[PDB]
Amino acid sequence: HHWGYGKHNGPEHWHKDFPIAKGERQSPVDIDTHTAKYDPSLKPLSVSYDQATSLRILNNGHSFQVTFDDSQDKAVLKGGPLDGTYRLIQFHFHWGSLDGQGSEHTVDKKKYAAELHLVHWNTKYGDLGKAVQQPDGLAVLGIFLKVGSAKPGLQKVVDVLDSIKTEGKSADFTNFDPRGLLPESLDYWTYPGSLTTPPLLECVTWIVLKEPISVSSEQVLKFRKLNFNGEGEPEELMVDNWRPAQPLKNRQIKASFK
Ligand SMILES: CC(=O)/N=c1\sc(S(N)(=O)=O)nn1C
Ligand SMILES: [Zn+2]
Ligand SMILES: [Zn+2]
Repeated sequence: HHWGYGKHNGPEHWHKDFPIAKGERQSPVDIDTHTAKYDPSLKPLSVSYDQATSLRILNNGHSFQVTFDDSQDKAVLKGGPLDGTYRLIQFHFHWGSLDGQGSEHTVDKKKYAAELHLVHWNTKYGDLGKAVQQPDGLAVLGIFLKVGSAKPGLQKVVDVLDSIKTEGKSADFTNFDPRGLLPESLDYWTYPGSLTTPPLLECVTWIVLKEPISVSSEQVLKFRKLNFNGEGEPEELMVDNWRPAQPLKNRQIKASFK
């Protein structure tokens, strides 16, 4: 990709090829707890990942991503702020050059060590391609990572990262259960926003979980061994692959909990 996260191709440059970068509904945002008010009309989130079928894990040059078979309603997200049903297509992470930063969303300006994004598309639009053209096309479930005890459900992921060090490497990754990446509580904040990488389309209902998952320092250090560059190219270490908080502008963030 021509775009990246460095001085010369990072988030400050993106608007030149993707003008919507300066749009009215851009993500991520800061979640200000004084103003993210409880809404009693919000429903409990429904996560049904039991039949999730993972396929591949890859380094795409901006993150590492695990893909899923989205051909039927195997793993779906519904309820919450969502009308209808959204199929899981992939998850990936954003992380920092140190434990003190790396998340895209912030909470009262505080940055977590990383952020997991589980990406889902609205089945009423037929496929991902048409879905991304609709303001309610995607639902992304965002989960913060803090450094603490190890997350057993992340171990299968951490264990193959050394085999996909550079951009374009990938590996077989079947039978991975994404339920193992979820915290205890499904309490959430929600707001209308965008994809946080190009093309930055404003097609996302964001659902950000209040409770972070804990991963061990040992686990998150493996994230930081990845490279933005392809094999044979000059080394550019994949850290700080997060877009900074964008202005909330005229939007409202709602909380599912008090
Ligand atoms: C196909 C697809 O899921 N693209 C995505 S997911 C995403 S993110 N970082 O979850 O908001 N950004 N983009 C461009
Ligand atoms: Zn890409
Ligand atoms: Zn993301």
